Amino acid sequence: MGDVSKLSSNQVKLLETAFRDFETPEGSGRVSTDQIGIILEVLGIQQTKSTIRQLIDEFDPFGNGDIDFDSFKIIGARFLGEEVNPEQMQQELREAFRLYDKEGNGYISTDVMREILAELDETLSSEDLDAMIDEIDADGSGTVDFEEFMGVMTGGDE
Repeated sequence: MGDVSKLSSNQVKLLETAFRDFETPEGSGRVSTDQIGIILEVLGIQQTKSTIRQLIDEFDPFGNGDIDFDSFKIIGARFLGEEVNPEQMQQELREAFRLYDKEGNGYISTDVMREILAELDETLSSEDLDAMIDEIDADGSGTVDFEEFMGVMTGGDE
């Protein structure tokens, strides 16, 4: 809960960038607790100073005035949770290629693309599948991978 290893370097970038931005009283190497309530706003996590007093009371019990990156990192790690990925349970077809890749190319051949269509749309006859195959592979690369599959499965029929 909080942790430091729970933080991906992506998030630490934002942390580190804002850390140094409001950092230091006169060259301390840490970021002032008066700035913590600011950065927590810059990072869109914690609340105004009333809440920040908890943070300071917790991470700076020593009354130093400013907290090091590790202390701030724990702060970030417990509040950030900026993990809102667009490929979350979406465009899964990428990893599903190897799932359906009987042939072993990393890309699914037009043969496997056929059987995939038939499964989802059992209205496509064997010949229809072949035409779909033609229609699917937009790049004419021969194997269905990139915009072929993303365009046939997640293309937007309507």
